[PDB]
Amino acid sequence: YQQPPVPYRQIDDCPAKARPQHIFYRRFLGKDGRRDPKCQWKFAVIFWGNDPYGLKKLSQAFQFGGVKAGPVSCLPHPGPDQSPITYCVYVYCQNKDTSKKVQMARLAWEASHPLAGNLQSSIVKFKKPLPLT
Amino acid sequence: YQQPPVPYRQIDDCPAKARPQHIFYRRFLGKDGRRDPKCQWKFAVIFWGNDPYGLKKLSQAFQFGGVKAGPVSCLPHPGPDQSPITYCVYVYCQNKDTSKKVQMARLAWEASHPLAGNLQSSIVKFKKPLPLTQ
Ligand SMILES: [Cl-]
Ligand SMILES: [Cl-]
Ligand SMILES: [Cl-]
Repeated sequence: YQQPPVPYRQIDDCPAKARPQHIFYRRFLGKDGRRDPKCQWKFAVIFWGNDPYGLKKLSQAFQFGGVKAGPVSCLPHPGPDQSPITYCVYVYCQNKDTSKKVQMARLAWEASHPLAGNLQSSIVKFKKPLPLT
Repeated sequence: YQQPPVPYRQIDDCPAKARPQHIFYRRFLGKDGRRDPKCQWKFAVIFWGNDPYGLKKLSQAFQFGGVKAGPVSCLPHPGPDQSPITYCVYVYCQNKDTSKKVQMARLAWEASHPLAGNLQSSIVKFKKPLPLTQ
């Protein structure tokens, strides 16, 4: 079964391929990236595309105190037959504002690097808080 | 990389372990289990627990026209060190009403089978629609 990505206590623990995107995010996010005990995890950003490799680096990059990305997952088949897999990554946050910021953080990264894929995305809102405390 | 659950054209195509739960969901959901082109995929139910095998059965059980579950995924480690894994499964719906019905569909199953694990769940709302059309 799938395992959650290994959390980084420091910068050097992140894989080399996802490191520059990670560094970009740590600086981009700033304070928002830090952990807030007062806020509940009821918000997330869903990223989806056809390339799991790119979503993997996004997943590996988004490992912070206030931003934690789940592993690479996928959406169910849209049709009655198996289709080309649409992969996806849920990037969980503590507040709605951080979710919007993460969404743009990717947009900033995509505009900076044309090699990166044009990921589709959406803000996610949960009714109950998730066990990430 | 992870793969999405297989879609069924008929009940006999559903995996054997998930068949008893699938047939129950097909009846309970009834008309709500069917697909609506007019509706957009902006809603979901996230189930989570410690047992991936139960969630895998749930995942395989929920495969309908208007209700489709993703594979067995998981939530990230809460702390800097590794802790016992919290597995999860998103069940995608077309409306909030159906998502509530799916949520209680499992609760009905849990009430129907005390052997089944007690899965924590929450309704999900997406700002932008998801590509599960046509
Ligand atoms: Cl990329
Ligand atoms: Cl959005
Ligand atoms: Cl809920």
